[PDB]
Amino acid sequence: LSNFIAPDSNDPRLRIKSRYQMLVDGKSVDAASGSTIDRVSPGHAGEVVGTWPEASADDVRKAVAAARKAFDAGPWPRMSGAERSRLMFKVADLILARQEELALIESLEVGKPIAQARGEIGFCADLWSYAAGQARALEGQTHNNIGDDRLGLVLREPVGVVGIITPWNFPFIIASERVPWAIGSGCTVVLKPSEFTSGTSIRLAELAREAGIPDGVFNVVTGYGDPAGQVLAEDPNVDMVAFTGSVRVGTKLGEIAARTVKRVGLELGGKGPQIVFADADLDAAADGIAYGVYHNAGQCCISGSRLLVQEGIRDALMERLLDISRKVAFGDPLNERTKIGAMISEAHAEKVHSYVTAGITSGAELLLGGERIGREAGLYYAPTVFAGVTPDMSIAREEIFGPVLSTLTFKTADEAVALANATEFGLSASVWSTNLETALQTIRRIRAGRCWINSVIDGTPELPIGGYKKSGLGRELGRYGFDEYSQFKGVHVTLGRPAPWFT
Amino acid sequence: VMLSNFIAPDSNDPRLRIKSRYQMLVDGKSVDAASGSTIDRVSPGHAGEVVGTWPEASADDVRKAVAAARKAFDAGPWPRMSGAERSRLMFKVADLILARQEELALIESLEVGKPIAQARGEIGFCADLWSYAAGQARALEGQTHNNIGDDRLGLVLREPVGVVGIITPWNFPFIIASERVPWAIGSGCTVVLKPSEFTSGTSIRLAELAREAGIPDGVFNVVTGYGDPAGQVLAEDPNVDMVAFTGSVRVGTKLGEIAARTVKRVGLELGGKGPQIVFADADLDAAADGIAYGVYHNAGQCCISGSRLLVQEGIRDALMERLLDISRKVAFGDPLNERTKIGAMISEAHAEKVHSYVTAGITSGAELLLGGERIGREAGLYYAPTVFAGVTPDMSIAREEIFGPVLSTLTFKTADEAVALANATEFGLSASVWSTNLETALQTIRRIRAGRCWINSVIDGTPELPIGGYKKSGLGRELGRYGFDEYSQFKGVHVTLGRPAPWFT
Amino acid sequence: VMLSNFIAPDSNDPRLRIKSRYQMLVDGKSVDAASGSTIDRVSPGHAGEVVGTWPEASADDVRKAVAAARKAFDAGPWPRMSGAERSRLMFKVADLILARQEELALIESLEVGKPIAQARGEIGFCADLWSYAAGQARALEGQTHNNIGDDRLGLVLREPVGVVGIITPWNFPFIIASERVPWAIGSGCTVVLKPSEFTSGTSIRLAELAREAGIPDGVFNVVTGYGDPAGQVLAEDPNVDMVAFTGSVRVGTKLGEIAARTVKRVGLELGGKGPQIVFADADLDAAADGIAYGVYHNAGQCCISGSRLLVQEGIRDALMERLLDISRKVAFGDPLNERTKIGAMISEAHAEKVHSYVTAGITSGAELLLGGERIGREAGLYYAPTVFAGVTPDMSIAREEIFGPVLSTLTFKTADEAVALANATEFGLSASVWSTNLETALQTIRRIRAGRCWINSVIDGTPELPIGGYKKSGLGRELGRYGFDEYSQFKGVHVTLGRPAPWFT
Amino acid sequence: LSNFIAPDSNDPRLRIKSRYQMLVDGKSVDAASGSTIDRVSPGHAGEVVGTWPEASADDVRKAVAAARKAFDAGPWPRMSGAERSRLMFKVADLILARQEELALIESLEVGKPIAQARGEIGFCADLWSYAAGQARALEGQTHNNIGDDRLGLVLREPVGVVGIITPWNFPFIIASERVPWAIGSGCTVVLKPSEFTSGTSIRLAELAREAGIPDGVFNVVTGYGDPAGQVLAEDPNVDMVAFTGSVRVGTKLGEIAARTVKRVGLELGGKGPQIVFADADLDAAADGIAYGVYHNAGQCCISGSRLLVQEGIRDALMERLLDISRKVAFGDPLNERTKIGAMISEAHAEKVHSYVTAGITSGAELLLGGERIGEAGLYYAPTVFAGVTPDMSIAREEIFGPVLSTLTFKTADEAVALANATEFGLSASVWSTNLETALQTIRRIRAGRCWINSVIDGTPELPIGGYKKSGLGRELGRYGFDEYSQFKGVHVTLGRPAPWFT
Ligand SMILES: [Ca+2]
Repeated sequence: LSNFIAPDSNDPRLRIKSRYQMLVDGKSVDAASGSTIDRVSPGHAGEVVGTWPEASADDVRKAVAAARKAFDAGPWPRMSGAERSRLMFKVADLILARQEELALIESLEVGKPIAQARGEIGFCADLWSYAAGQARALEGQTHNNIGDDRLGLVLREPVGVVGIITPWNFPFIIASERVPWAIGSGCTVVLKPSEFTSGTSIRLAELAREAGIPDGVFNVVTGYGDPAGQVLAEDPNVDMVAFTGSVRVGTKLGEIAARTVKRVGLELGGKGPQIVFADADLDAAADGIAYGVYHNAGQCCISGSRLLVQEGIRDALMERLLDISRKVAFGDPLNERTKIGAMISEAHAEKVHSYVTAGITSGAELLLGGERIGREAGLYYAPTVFAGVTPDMSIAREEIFGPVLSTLTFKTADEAVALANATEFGLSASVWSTNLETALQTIRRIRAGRCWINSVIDGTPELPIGGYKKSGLGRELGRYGFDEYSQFKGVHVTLGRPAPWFT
Repeated sequence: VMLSNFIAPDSNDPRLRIKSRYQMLVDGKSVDAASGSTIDRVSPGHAGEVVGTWPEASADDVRKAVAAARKAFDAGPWPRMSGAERSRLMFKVADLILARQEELALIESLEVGKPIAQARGEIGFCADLWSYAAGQARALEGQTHNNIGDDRLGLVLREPVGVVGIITPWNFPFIIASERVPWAIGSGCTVVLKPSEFTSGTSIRLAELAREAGIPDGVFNVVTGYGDPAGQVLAEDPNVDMVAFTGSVRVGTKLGEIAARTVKRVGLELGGKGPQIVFADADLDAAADGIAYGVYHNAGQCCISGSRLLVQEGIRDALMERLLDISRKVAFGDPLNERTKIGAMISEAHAEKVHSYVTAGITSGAELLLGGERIGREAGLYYAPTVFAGVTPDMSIAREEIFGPVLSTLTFKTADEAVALANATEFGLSASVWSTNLETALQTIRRIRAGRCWINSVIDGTPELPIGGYKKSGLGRELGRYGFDEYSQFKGVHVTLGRPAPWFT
Repeated sequence: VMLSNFIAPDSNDPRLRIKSRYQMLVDGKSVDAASGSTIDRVSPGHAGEVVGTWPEASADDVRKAVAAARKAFDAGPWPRMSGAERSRLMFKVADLILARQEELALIESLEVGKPIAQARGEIGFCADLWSYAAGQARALEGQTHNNIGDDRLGLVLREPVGVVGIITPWNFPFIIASERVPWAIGSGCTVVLKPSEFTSGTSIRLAELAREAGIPDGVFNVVTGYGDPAGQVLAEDPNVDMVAFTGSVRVGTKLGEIAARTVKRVGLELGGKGPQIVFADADLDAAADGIAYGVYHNAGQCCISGSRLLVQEGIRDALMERLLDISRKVAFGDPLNERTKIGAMISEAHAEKVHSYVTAGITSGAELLLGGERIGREAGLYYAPTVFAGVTPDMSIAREEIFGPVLSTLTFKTADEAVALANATEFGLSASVWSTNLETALQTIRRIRAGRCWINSVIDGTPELPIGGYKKSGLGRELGRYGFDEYSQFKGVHVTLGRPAPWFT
Repeated sequence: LSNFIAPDSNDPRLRIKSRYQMLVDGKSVDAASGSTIDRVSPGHAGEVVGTWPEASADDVRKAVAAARKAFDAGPWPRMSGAERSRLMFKVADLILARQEELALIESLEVGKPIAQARGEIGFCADLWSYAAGQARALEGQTHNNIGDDRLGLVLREPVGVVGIITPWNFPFIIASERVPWAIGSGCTVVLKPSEFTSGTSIRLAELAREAGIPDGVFNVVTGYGDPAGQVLAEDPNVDMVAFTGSVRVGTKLGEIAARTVKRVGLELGGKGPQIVFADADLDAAADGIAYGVYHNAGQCCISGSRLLVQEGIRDALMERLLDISRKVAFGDPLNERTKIGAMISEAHAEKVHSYVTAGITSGAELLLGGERIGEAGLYYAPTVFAGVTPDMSIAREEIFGPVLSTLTFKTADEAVALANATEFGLSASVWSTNLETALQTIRRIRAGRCWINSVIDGTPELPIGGYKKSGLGRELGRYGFDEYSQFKGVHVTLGRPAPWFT
């Protein structure tokens, strides 16, 4: 393919073969067993780019005890909001001081284009900064009007020990969307990144240490899903599990956590529509459609995976979309020109292709792609577009998590809302229209937590994120995330004595 | 042994003659179960008197109620009405509650075994819960962010959760329905309310009041029956968006587990083992009254009960003396008597469970100072006011929720010890601190891990403030402005006015 | 000329028989001025009909009212009541407003010259204002700061400002009282209400309804009289904490300067020159109706009037044709007729001033398309619906607030031009944008410097949202949650539990 | 008096004069006329330590014009919250980087002990940091429940151009309590510091320039009260005046501002009481009373200028207070050991002594101090009166010197009535270990800035301002942003409304 950029396994940066340790109670540690996991660069076949411990259940429980002691006995929850804030600002500063190093790690472990990784690192420094600024102003309420003899207080307090589990598609970003709100709320944390992508999360805990946030406030453990996931969800000393990843894994940890009334925060998958009306800015919308589906090679929960297009502009929109799709640079994650990088693993690329196969067998019309590219060099899947998709097809309903767009048409705004909502998911949606009523009413009527008008993907630390329906529980970011990691205590204070019950 | 503060029930009372029959309310219609099967409620206060009958719903009966709520949410006017419109209808329900206060109070008394004077006050409180919620429902807001770039506007829109299943317990039927329903429907939600098999009368009447007020069909449905199938159905049905459960930790955890299978939102309000901490500098007469109130309110069948007394050494004797004086005199017994302050146990199984905890406390070596037996066995279900002393944290009576009129007393020396003892529980619903000292009262209350706290008071709260638990006592916050967030979804919208900068470049 | 849309006053209407003598209300008592002097109101719709009389207060009469509010606040129970207690009393007032709706609507119609159907809708809206405020009054909060050191607790307490003097205009007497009084007394304040010399009847009735509801003596007092002495007394008296004035910029600025002499808080809601901007892509029929409504509502005697039409060149003729068709047909005249949409000028002095502006517009070279004279001169005070075209922004009719049914039309080519024209005013009260385009509707409204904005609508607002002006149109915000902050003080408390670190070593 | 630290005439830092210029539209400039004003350092022999321009009315109008253009046409208000915030954090960093330079200027110009000044500058860096964090999170409301065809928006916008006038007693702190909340809201500013104490304010504007804040966002002009005061209150291009200083000057500016409906924020004087109950921590309270009245030599609006003591701890308290009063190092502002600095001017030092003599002739009991001290420097001895009664001038009027008025009370109810018998309502402290006494007494005092078992020390997190004649509006915390914002209510109809004409 003309737009494919082949990698160069001779890149000097591939010779750095970083080895990492877990960080538990301030100390960098191996697994008791000494076992390790290697990460092979998905963009560069056979090139080992990271190794970290494979934790046992007991290794993870030690991380929990460190977080527990840090919360029960340590200074962190006792400090002022301002003191907590100053330390978190130092982490934000260190993230920028190490931007190049951190972006390289993400690119190599995830297969993320390096330019995209570099931008994500800077956005993470901004997340830490936002949260640091808000951490000191966290408040509760006074009720000075419940009777002269009484005063009502609602006090904000930390939930306690939070286990945070993060996925392979946006490792650093997801840690930075969770950890700062949790510890900023006065919580202590055990972070468990994906077995594929633990490098930047270990570095992040090491930066917090260098900052230096007290021992055991921010711990990181590494390993496969099974030990760590079960442990954090059932350990008595963990007060909350904040999970980000698939519905399948989310619901399992959710069921486990419910056994002991553990608070649960879930950010899960979706099948996000972009609705393009006939009066949209056609060039802006076409570019947004491509961005929505190809960003992170479509390995994105807020991907625009369904394109719902009004009948009258379907042809003009498809033409512009295919043109972008044929020209957009994909391949080598280390090339500064690359816009779309590698699939995370062979099993995942296989999953994506199997949906492309089901699409074809369903009768949907393949317009572009639908095959692996540069198979010898690494894991790459072609930009893929289906037309003629109907709502019943498995490709219109299930989350593919690859660069695969399903196109459906509609005639009226009412039909478009009905199609957008005919999903068990409810994470994201975009509406493209220049019409005040169409844009606002459509967005108001779609059951999705993360919405956009005349845009896609790009958000701000200032606004809350989360899903409706099966795409999640709770709300992160903005001021909302602090409520996720806080308990609220209602206090009825009687000054003097109450009226007696026994007369 | 007969106690002179026991008010014997009168089998003769005319109010027992009325054998009230009730129907479910689904999509505006009063309906029997498909099967025609019913459950009777015998008054716990008055042996053998049936005082209520209602349908035994099947799973399909419940799914039909879910379907009605689903339709009212997806196609009906309720979530598309203005907050003001919803608010006016909810005020009309509040006014109807007041209008029917004596009728409602009598039902609650007969079905729960609640003293009639307490039930009367509760019904008044419920009208107030409805009024508070109605006034707040129209003011519910989200946020604008007008500072995220000239080309962009940030919106956070508040919307309803959708269809909410609400399961309420036997101890405060009308109150808990009034703490949940108005916040859920005020947020634009529609509801299927499932009250306890023992105590469905006032909850059916509440749904009939909403219909009488003009609330659209399917917004507020009520089904009746045993714990299951309703519990399972609400937790598993794909058309239910959220389950709001109030009851035991045991049942709550199980419904939570089921609900998690489909990523269902869950609100839980569960049991506790609430401590009241009395310092040496407390107002002794007020504290002693508060201790009695704390444990005997609702016959101790109360999630926020003061079931543990933690008393500073050496006000111990002076507090105990006052507590025992009150406990000897306080009127318990016949729910229909206006003088009764403490009523009946909900059921024979429950009364045996309470007595089993008492016997366990004895075998543990705790000192029984008062009570510890059934009273008027032939007349109804009554348990004497009971006080244990010399309880140590390891005993089952110090740890487990008894849910009877049974106090466990433990002493401490220092504030720090009081805090450690208070937090030495898997529960965290409620706590009270009694002290005249600024630093002790406030630092102690700040350090206790419980969601519902009191200083120099106990039990009585306000619609204005949030309620909920820490640890195993609950998930989420109800009441005040908080309850509306429990029944809302928040939608974050990034609005580009014009066009974004192109990605392909 | 006789217009066929003019409804001539019917002097045989039996409602014109009603004579009404009102008294001031101070410290719970209905009272005359010490002098016995009174002021009559002649109906502006019906020549020679005397429809109300009320006292002409002396400076000393007003100080007595101030002293009653002072006593009510300093010693009486109102500010010490719970929010819930105040709320219940305010809901009773809202209920009374509805119970007396027809009575109140008639008073407003007769005294103001307001069409009876409009007056009736306003009274209903006022009942909703009182209900909204009553709902919110009980939930008012401050903040806790639990994160400023383990040894400290931060509290922000909300408290009432105290005694508030409220001065209201003749154009919307009941509405403005109802947008101010409930927010003030709901905050725990006590008030002295001073309505216009022309229109005191509904305001005295409102104070009488508060008394009837059981609001404590001295919480809500009303005095009547000319602009001064009342205005000067309220703005200079040491026992007044705040003046909330609504009326002309000239009077507000003067009261503002006087009040500043003693650091007295001031809320001002003043006049405007509000534009409606109609873009080529607007819904033309809707925009045309909204233009008519914007300028003719209350006979244009309205601070939020759309007194300037800024219309995009391409649709100027189509919009004008629709606007003039409505303007030829719309019923104006007899305020007592149910068909009337536009009523009387408030006074002969006001009608002359309105005509003075129209004559100035003609001399400036503006094109008179419609109206521009008095109608039914013998029967009452009526001014014809009036439209000017070809208005340029240097003309006195583009710049000054006319306060009659007189529209000034100017054209523009681009949104940027429309914004600059809209903002080329010293005023900043209201503005409307009509457009079907997302970007131009929202970007235009974000760029216009006015506090009360509308898209694709005009005039009609909600109690839920705040109101007030930019620039010379006002100071402060009323309504929604904002009005409570206007009548509250916030007390920041740094609480040290135990001992701070010593300053002296 | 052996607690006096005599000023060292030879300290070299007294010889290092500094000259400053105004800063307008990013440019450092002298007055059009070239005229300047000097400042003599009040703790020392007539040593000139600062000079800055004497502005004309036209100079101030140009500063307003620069702010106006910066707001109407420049990037500042159109920037995201995040972008403004990043620039404000850079100013916070610069303040810390220049801490010692700034502390010395404040010490030299106002007569403030250098250890106090050091802490103050540190605190100002924190004020800027807090404000910078909060600026990006400012929000309005959506009302999504006012009918299916409608959407309510409340949009927060900047008020526009703000004139900020600051006093001689805390020049850097008050600039740092106002400017960051104003520019953080999207506003542009013209700062006018006192003629006595312009040095740190000019440096602050230059730090903002150095940080990269756009030209015209933060301007600083210097000179006497007028013409700057009049111009800021009268210029139609100014949208708001934020004034801090005396009731007398505040009320006059407020009157002028009212003539054109100009928004005004006022932070004025006080007569703050500290209430000490019999159950208070005696040692902490005694130390608190001394702090309260002697901080900044009593030249403080939040001074505990009245002591209200419960009969029966009166004598044990008075003993502790006098012991402290006699040992506390006062004098040379340049000494690291000094706790109490110099008076501001000769005219002010004399005003303080005049109140002291008027307190003597009223019948009050002088227990300590009451004398001017020095020949080279303006100073006043720690002064404690007993037996003061509500009606005496020293009980009613703001002295603004290190002069305590002591009154006794029997009950909490009398303590409250005594605390509230003032036209002021800026601050109050309550000392008690009793839950009900501490909280009910604080709830009943009509004052905006309150303390329990503490005095003086506050946080950026919490709002400040006065009741009664002590001010209008609320600064700091989240409240200060509302002071510099306008709120725009929008009823948005999607599609079309129901027609009026049917
Ligand atoms: Ca007549």
